[PDB]
Order: sequence, then structure tokens, then C-alpha cells
Amino acid sequence: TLEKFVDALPIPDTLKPVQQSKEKTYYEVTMEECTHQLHRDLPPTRLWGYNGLFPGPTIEVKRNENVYVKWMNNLPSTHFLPIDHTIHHEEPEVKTVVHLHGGVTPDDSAGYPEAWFSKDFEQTGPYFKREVYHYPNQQRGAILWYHDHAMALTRLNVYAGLVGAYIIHDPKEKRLKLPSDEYDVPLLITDRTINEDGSLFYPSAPENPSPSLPNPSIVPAFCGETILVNGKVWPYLEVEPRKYRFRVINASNTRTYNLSLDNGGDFIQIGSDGGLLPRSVKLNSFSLAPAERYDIIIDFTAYEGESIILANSAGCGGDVNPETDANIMQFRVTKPLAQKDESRKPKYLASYPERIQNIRTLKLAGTQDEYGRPVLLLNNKRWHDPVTETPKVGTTEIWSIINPTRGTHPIHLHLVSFRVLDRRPFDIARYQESGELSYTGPAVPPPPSEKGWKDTIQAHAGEVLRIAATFGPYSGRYVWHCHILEHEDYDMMRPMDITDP
Ligand SMILES: [O-][O-]
Ligand SMILES: [Cu+2]
Ligand SMILES: [Cu+2]
Ligand SMILES: [Cu+2]
Ligand SMILES: [Cu+2]
Repeated sequence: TLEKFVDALPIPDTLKPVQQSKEKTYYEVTMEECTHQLHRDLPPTRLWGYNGLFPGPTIEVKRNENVYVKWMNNLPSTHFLPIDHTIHHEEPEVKTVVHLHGGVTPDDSAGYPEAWFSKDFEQTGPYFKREVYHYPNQQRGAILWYHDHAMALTRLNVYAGLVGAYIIHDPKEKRLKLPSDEYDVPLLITDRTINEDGSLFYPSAPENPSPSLPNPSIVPAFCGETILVNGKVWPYLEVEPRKYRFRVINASNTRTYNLSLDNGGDFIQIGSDGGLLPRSVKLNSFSLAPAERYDIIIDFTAYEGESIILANSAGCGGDVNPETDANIMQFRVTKPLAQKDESRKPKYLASYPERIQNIRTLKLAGTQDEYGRPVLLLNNKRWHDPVTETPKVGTTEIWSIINPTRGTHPIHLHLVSFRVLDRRPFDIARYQESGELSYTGPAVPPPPSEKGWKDTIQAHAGEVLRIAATFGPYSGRYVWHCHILEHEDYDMMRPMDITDP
């Protein structure tokens, strides 16, 4: 297999505005098919990249900065990854739309799966309204990320390389003196399988297919043989012996990580999806499902000279392999100090996170299609079925998510962030047989990591997860879905209409 830790970690350049004034910041980002080397020992790989880059450029904005991004499709008219036409029913083959994940945006700038467009906007989906997206950024400082969200193609377009980081900086947080600038580094983690000729591999069918099954066929999960951070296989990063802030983003299709440091040292978590936690949290390890973000500090001060592996204990389709997917990247504490470390790891970060208008019971279920494939469904509805999740703007609801399946689903709501209330185990067999919910244990409050603001949340097997969200500030057409892209595309995604009575 590919030799670990021979390439330096790329750090995406920060995007520069096409035009900027005190009143408006205007960016242009074009999707392009490009070639990039993923590892010292591979031929260059054909990829799709925002501005031809994988990951795309990091976008940095201030809270309340009035930002517009014209996302453009300049991609080939044919895909290079296997499209399954059976999963969705004259349209272009390559459809794209950019979703600012965690963004608080009007609905027509949110990247709705049916607001897609082909090259040069020649054809546009049924809910397309605009070319230039508006991001008012009137929301908490946080780590966001952007990625393709096109109907029935998300797993493919994201796997092709269409992901990037988007950081909101709230100037009110500057006084905390968290590690900043060169000492504040995003880590976009994406697992991939790569052929010997350097081409991306994505499966065209499940294992040992019926013959029979459409070809290509969607698969219900994807586990890559190799781990990349910031577009490089198993990279190293030379760090100074001092505190760093890392914006850890899981940009993988299916894979969940469980991260630790191989010297047994601690992370300090300072932030979750929705921004700074009320208090910093000392952690030895953490799980990180698709689309979750952990904003962390690692203090290398006492580790000068050392090589420390960011390790992973979570398997994907099997036990983790010590020589491969057990590794993420390697820190080498060998960079000389550019200056005194004047950063801080404060205990007190932010304030702690209303009438309950509605309690919504939701189940994670599904059925089998005519080919015998599993179709994952929220409340046994298709995407296309009339909308049922219709919160009223400005009101708070509790959503109670029942998971009687065998696996965890990272459930994501667009627009809002939410609080995690609790998780409670139930009798799966009794639920499947009668629809009756019978608890087998008391409710468990969230771990400290989940006591702030979240937008993507692990709903574990045989549990009811309860979250609470206030729906706003915008009314309109949004989405909620599982963020395992293989599940999202078939068909674990539903409209979420926030209404204005
Ligand atoms: O967010 O998909
Ligand atoms: Cu997302
Ligand atoms: Cu989202
Ligand atoms: Cu799922
Ligand atoms: Cu989404």
C-alpha cells in the first residue's frame, strides 16, 4: 500500500474576492476538471475542483459580512464516476449546486438539491432561482464547509472532489486569543480508493451483484482504502512546539472516524458544528461522523521533536487496519517558533445554549426497491412526496428521531443549528412488530462535546435521539437528511419547509 507520511499537508489558500467594498464582498468560484497528485508515488489524479483545486479554496468571512459567491459549472458534460440512472425519475447528466453547510441563508442561496445547474447554467433544476448566492453570515462564528448537493448525484460530485472549508470569524471572539492565522488550520478528511494509474475508484455495484441489478448500481455505503487530509494521502504536518487550532471537518461520503493521538495526549475541544462550546472540553478521543466538525486545540509545547500520529479506531465495513485506515496524518513537532506563543486555551468560551411549539416524531426506515436494493427513507417517505416537516418560522420544536436500523445515521438539518437533549435505548423488535415505543433504559444527556450547538448529529441504532431547534430566521424551502451521501441519494432526504403564517 502507499507509504504513509511522505507528503506535506497542503493548506488551501484563502480565496480572494473578485470585488470588495465595505458594503459587499463578491467572489467567483468555477468548478473545473483538473489533475492533481494525491501522493508522492501516484500518477496525477483526474478530479473535479472548485477553482480547479482539491479541496477548494478556504473562504474566510466576518460575522455579518455581506458576501455573494457566484458558483459556476465549467465541468465536462459527462461524469467520470458511475451514474445510476435508476434512482431518480430531458436532463443533463452533470448537474451541480453548491451548499454552504451550516450557512444561515435565504432558501435560494442554500444549494437546494433541485436548484442544480449544468455548465454555464444552460439547464437549471425546477427550484433554481439565482446564479449568485447571498451569504449574509448573520450567525455565530464557526467552521462551515461547502460541497455539491445536486439531486441524485451528491455522493459522486462530492467524491469527485467538490468540497471546501468556509470559516466565519466573529470579532467578539478575538479577545479569547485562540490560536489564529498560521496556527489555525483546517483539516478536511476524505477517504478515497485510488487505482494504480492514479484514477479515483468508486464502485459501480455492490459486492457480487445479481445480474439482474442495474449497472451501474448505487451502493448503500462507501469505505475508501486510503485516508486523505486536505487532498493528500496520509500527509505529515510540521508544527511549532506550541498551541494550534484545528478545524476538523469530516468531508467523507460514509466513513465515521474515531480520532486520538498515538502518544495518548489530549485535545481540547473549543467548538462544535454551530460554533464555540460554552466551555472548553478536555478529550482523549472523539467520534466524527460525515459533516460533523470539531474545532480543537492541540498543545504541542511539551512535545518538541516528536512525531505524533492522528489515529483512528473506527472501522468501515470491518475492523480498522493498523497499516492503513487506522492512520489519518502525522504531526512532526520540528518547526522552529516564529514568535512567542501568545495564544490561549481558555475555559470560558461562550454563553450557554422558549416555548415548545411542536414535538415531531420521526423514524429512520425504508423499504426495498424492485431490484432488491435497500432504499433508506425518513418516515417511509420519498424526497418527492408532499412535505410533512413544516415548522413555523421563529418557533421551537423538539424532534424525536427513532432509529430502529442496524447502524448510526448522522442526521443533518439545513439552515438551523440545534441543541441535543438526550438519547434513550428502546426495544427494536417490539417497535418493528407493533410501532410501539418501549424504552429499555433511562434517557442519557449528551456528552460535553454535544452541549453546545450542532447541525449534524449521530442517531445511533436502537435509540431515540431528541434535539431541539428554533426555526429561522428565514422562512422557505430547506431540507433535512442523513449525511451519509450513499443514503442521502437513495433516498434519505426530505423537504423541510419553514412557513410564515
Ligand atoms: O448538507 O448536505
Ligand atoms: Cu453538508
Ligand atoms: Cu447542510
Ligand atoms: Cu444514513
Ligand atoms: Cu444537505
